[PDB]
Amino acid sequence: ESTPIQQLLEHFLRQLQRKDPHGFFAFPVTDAIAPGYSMIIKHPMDFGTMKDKIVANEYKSVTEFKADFKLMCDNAMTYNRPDTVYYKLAKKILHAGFKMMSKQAALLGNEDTA
Ligand SMILES: COc1cc(-c2cn(C)c(=O)c3cc(C(=N)NC4CCS(=O)(=O)CC4)sc23)ccc1OCC(=O)NCCCCCCOc1cccc2c1C(=O)N([C@H]1CCC(=O)NC1=O)C2=O
Repeated sequence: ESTPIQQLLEHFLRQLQRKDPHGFFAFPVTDAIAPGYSMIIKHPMDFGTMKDKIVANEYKSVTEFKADFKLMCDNAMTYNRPDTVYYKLAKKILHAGFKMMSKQAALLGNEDTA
């Protein structure tokens, strides 16, 4: 009883979460472990929240899903300093994670891999 967009975003979410083996983006960030986050980050986002929107069919497109992934990465680079594991990890997986999802859609339009 699954949905085509569900199965595709479960695949994408799996691929990206492998680039965070310690789960720094697995759960919503709380002020207990990040003082002031509630006040500096107006729209928080995490891998766990994206999974719930997948399960609840709240994504109508791949673009909506990519916006939540970028916002989660952008939040981590706003609230944290550049010399932090959170900034470095969020910078690497944001980029590596966009190309990864772009090269999989791109091979369907290329004459050699279609
Ligand atoms: C690392 O802290 C966290 C960080 C973040 C986070 C995020 N982002 C994005 C951020 O952007 C961000 C920014 C942050 C911040 N404050 N930065 C400052 C830095 C300096 S500045 O830049 O100047 C100012 C700003 S924090 C943060 C968020 C949350 C975090 O979490 C907190 C925490 O500690 N939970 C506790 C949960 C348990 C932890 C250990 C997990 O353990 C488990 C869990 C489940 C199951 C098992 C285990 C386990 O051990 N086992 C063993 C048992 C034995 C066995 O038989 N087998 C096993 O496997 C299990 O079964």
